[PDB]
Amino acid sequence: PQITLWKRPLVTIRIGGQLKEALLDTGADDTVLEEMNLPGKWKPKMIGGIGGFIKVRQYDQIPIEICGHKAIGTVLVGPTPVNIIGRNLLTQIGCTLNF
Amino acid sequence: PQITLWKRPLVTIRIGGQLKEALLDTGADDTVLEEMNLPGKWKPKMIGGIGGFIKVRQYDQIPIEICGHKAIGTVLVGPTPVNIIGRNLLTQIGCTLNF
Ligand SMILES: CCC(CC)CN(C[C@@H](O)[C@H](Cc1ccccc1)NC(=O)O[C@H]1CO[C@H]2OCC[C@H]21)S(=O)(=O)c1ccc2c(c1)OCO2
Repeated sequence: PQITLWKRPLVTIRIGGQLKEALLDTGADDTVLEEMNLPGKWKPKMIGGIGGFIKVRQYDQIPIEICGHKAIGTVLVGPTPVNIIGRNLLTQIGCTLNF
Repeated sequence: PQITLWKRPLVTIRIGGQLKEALLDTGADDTVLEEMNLPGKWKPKMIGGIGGFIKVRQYDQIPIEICGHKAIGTVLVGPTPVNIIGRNLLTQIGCTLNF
């Protein structure tokens, strides 16, 4: 699709078998989801945002369907204010900015 | 132009007589610039992200040129680690997400 920006670019995603809403976030290097269970191994990690640093769980090579497009990549889980799809997966689905 | 997301979508902006590098950020409702002593009236605000909130100064109807395109609107000034162009100005320069 082409998505304009007068509203938040929210889309439905499918991960670990479950549907969620997430924000397409070009300012995010990484994809960060709110607290949830995912299967398999994870690593403790820390990431920083506008307000400071948080602790997250890093899950690698996780399949995620984003607005109908498949990605498989790193998903961080932790206390983000909202679910965000970052550039690591935006690149996978062929997302670009255009003006 | 079309901007891929392999790297941070940083572009040159001009504001208050200074040139800066800023993220084209679809995850940002508002535009948030690193501390700078702009003239004029302002109002206090708090904005939240990963890590928590920061205190910013809200300035209205500030002209800003983004990658050669003119815009004018609200800019928040405060201790952000990166200059952030949010949707309030992305819409004004005709920016969309495409995949
Ligand atoms: C609520 C949705 C986002 C937070 C999730 C909002 N952020 C914009 C993001 O794009 C920031 C923009 C940002 C970018 C770098 C540093 C600080 C902020 N990115 C961000 O936090 O990314 C993190 C995930 O990947 C990592 O790579 C970048 C930092 C990490 S924000 O910077 O906190 C932000 C910006 C404008 C706003 C706002 C909050 O509230 C109202 O207006």
